[PDB]
Amino acid sequence: SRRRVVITGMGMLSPLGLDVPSSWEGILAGRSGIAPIEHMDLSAYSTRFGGSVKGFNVEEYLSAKEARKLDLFIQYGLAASFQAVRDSGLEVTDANRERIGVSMGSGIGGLTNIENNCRSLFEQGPRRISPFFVPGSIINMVSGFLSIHLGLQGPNYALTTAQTTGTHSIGMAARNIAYGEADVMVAGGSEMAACGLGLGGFGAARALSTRNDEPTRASRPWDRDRDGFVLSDGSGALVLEELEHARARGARIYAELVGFGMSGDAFHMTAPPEDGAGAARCMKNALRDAGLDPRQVDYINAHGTSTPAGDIAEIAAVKSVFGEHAHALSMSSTKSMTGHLLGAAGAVEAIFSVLALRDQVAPPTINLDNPDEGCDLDLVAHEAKPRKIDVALSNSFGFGGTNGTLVFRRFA
Amino acid sequence: SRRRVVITGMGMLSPLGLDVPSSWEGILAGRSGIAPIEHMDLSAYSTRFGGSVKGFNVEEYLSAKEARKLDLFIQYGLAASFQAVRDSGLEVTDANRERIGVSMGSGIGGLTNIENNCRSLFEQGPRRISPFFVPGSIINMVSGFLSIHLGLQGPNYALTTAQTTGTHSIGMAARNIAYGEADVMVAGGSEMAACGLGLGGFGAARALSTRNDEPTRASRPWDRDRDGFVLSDGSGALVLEELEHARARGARIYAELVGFGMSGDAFHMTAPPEDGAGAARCMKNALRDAGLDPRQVDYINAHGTSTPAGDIAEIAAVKSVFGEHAHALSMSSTKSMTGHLLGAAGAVEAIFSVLALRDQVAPPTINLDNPDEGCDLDLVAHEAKPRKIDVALSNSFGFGGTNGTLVFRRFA
Ligand SMILES: NC(=O)c1ccc(NC(=O)[C@@H]2CCCO2)cc1
Ligand SMILES: NC(=O)c1ccc(NC(=O)[C@@H]2CCCO2)cc1
Repeated sequence: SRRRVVITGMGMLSPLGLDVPSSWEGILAGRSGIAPIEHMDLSAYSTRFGGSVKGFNVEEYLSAKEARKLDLFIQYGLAASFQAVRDSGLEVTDANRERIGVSMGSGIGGLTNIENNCRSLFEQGPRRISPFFVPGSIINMVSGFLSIHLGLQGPNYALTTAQTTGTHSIGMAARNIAYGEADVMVAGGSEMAACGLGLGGFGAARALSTRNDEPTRASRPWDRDRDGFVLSDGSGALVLEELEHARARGARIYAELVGFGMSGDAFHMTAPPEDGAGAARCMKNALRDAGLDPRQVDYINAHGTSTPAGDIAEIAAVKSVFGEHAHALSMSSTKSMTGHLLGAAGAVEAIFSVLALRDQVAPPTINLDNPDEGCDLDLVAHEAKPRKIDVALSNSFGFGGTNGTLVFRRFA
Repeated sequence: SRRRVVITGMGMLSPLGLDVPSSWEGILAGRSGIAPIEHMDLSAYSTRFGGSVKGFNVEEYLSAKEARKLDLFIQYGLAASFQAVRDSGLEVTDANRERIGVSMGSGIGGLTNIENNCRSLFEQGPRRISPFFVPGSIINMVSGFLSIHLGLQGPNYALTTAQTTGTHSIGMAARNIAYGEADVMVAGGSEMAACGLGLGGFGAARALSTRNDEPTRASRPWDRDRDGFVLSDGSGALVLEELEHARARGARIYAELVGFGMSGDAFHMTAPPEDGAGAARCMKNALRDAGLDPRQVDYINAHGTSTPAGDIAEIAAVKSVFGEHAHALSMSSTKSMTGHLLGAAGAVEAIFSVLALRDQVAPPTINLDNPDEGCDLDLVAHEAKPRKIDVALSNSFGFGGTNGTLVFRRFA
């Protein structure tokens, strides 16, 4: 019968820092992680900036021998996983290793490695493709490499649901624990799509902000002058643990994961419906799953991508789900500061939602200078808002009309 | 407690045929779908053959214009899914559409599309990249496009667990239904990795058979002269349905899905442990999940990739799990005929396991001319074996040491 699930460890790489506490201090100070991209020549691209991870040292985590074989998205997922496991204080043993699994996902996976090997294939031929090309590029290898290095023999898998990946990964990992398939899961996501194909591909769809001359102002969710999402890199991982397992070992518990929802829009490959009907179905599934009155929701970490249609669909969904309470809760997009970490978005945003509970503060939506038509909720414009938060909701919506919602609450 | 899950529809593209019945006729006849790859200069490659889908007409399913937006692996997953839904006779309505979801995965996803866009990017720069490059290439678009086409509003996600994808997709969809999150799921996998990067990538790892002179003899699971796996394309989809939901509408039920196991080896990035400890744990987990004794298993659809280490690991795992029953069950690798469909392997092999139950016949392991040291089980060498089959297992073992087992039983 269904067990309770708590958060005992968290780990992160983001455009604002190389761990959770540095990232969160940036979030609460309203600091932007967005800057011109330095790692390649973007002069022929319509977008030349994004949220890069700055000064990542893989030799904090892995031998340069192992690290050379792995795409950056895998390096980033392993860094966040290692941080989360250490933060949890969990000791892996012969007695518990079969009950500890991993579900670390990615939206796009090893696009840089595939680009570089494509360059070798076309310029020099197939014999120059890396022997490590496949295991170094495919999305399940965060889960694989983490399991090999820590000795995790529990459920081992990976989700890929585009921009919903991190939220779905955490939710489904919680279901694993809830239903008795594992006692512990490391779950979240990682992304590093800042290569020619990534910036070029999103560029070809005209989905990216082209505010090259003021990158820190590009990501402006619900602002009338928004002109698309900002592409960002990084990773979030959480250690999810059955409640009595966490209590038995004296774990520090950050918060409880009480609700998880999923829905499909069944509308369009890339565009969200204007009314947010799919997002609303998803949130309602999540709140019913958590046994909550919608009026209990104090904080929403929005998907809030800074796209014309996505930002307004989310207002419509929140008004539909919460009615008059939509005017009492606080809703913010941390993507205003971090940009859009795609498959990692839901994982870092789940961590920001847990810290909003820990610290009783709503992170700001920076750059919200002129809220658009109908964007009249408390969107925590400009500056962090200390307030009561018992229940926090984290939303993600992706290509293919795939929606996820996570519901967290304080644990006492 | 938990709801029962039955299979009411199946769909497939394979190297043996463009649907399930034609594929299955090939399987029972011991026919190979392996041939030198056409319309692609493979002179510089150490492997020049594979399992191609022959004569696929996407316009049976999509307009030319919508098909042009989608990588071949998505077209193949949509064909299998459309076939499965049609095979099920399910009528989607406003009363049930929220209860019908999709979990179609891929191991490698849109390599062909990525490859063809690298050409544009390197030669002509980013402005030639297709606007549909991202949504047309990402693994969750089979689930996405199927939900949009059929109006499915249930759980919408995609697994990517390398060669375990199709098995995990079906098992995790079955759980969704068992635990009441959906009444119907369309689940399985698709793969089209026969590009330079696929053939070159596996080739650079020396993972592939190089038996260019006799492609139909290359895939020879447990044969002493095997020299690695054969790369194959295609897709499988199953309609999973809650038992009372299937009975109420008068559905034709192929078989019941009674068990699902997962385990991580935590051993090596690409090689299974010699003793198959991980595959043994996973099968034991699946039998416990089904409430069945090892002695009740009659037929195993092996992973049986024709790699030296993989094939022997599976014999060790089966002897360990099944003890004095190991010789009474029949175990075969249909990869002897189909080659290795990677993330689709588990999907098409779940279909073969279901049809083994329907037709009371163990498919052959073709090319098993000289069983290797210790390969003394009933591996159904050369020809199909009619026999009693009440319980059938389908095993998948993939990169990252990720394992899955499905347990099917006759329904009456
Ligand atoms: N051996 C491990 O499992 C491992 C765990 C954690 C780390 N690093 C951190 O936790 C970071 C380093 C600075 C801030 O936090 C490195 C290795
Ligand atoms: N609005 C409410 O006060 C409320 C209370 C309880 C529930 N449901 C449950 O607690 C269980 C948990 C999974 C579904 O049923 C729903 C709503």
